[PDB]
Amino acid sequence: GSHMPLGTEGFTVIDLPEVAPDILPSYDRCPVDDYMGNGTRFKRFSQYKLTPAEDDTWSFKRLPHKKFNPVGGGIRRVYEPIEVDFTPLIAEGIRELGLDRSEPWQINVHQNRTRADGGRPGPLTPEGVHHDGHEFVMIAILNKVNVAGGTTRLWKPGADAPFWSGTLEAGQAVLLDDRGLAHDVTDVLSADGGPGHRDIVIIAFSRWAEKW
Repeated sequence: GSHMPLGTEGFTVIDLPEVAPDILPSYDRCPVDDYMGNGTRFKRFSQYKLTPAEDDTWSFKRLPHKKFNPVGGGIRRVYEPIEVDFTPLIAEGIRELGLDRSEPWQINVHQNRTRADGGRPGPLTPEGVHHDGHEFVMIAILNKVNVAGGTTRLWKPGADAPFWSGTLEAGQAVLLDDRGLAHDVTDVLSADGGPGHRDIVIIAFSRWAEKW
């Protein structure tokens, strides 16, 4: 519905509050992502457990950073922790989502910089259209210097084309039903052939008990 947190279509775009002065410079100290992006992505990562507390507050706690042939399991990436405070942006997501207070939540925070340059685009979703595997996903654009591209696109499952497309700018975020909608994003491109970058933070919401 039109009054529901994600509107009629399962997503909404919002303006962000001003962020603290140490946040944008911290992107300069994000190490290169060795798992993806051919040297164009730089990333830090932190996770939080979010627990409903006194009144209508949320308590959070930041999470800490085989002898046989396994039959099943997972392979995970290892990234350095985030060094700054994105909990104000988590707070924005909590309000906008009307996050359900009946149980605690896992909050995954990806601080991502993608660099582009002449003849060297910065891929964001080389795998194409996908789900992140969470209930809700928030993508907040914090800084864009000398770039084009980076167009977020939302897809109905099974559809041949996106039903919504938007090139978010610094100061905007999109929040999306990461189950009902899939997504991809067009490459980040150098705006004038010179170096450029696009600084974002992805904040993913899943019920704690569903992942632990």
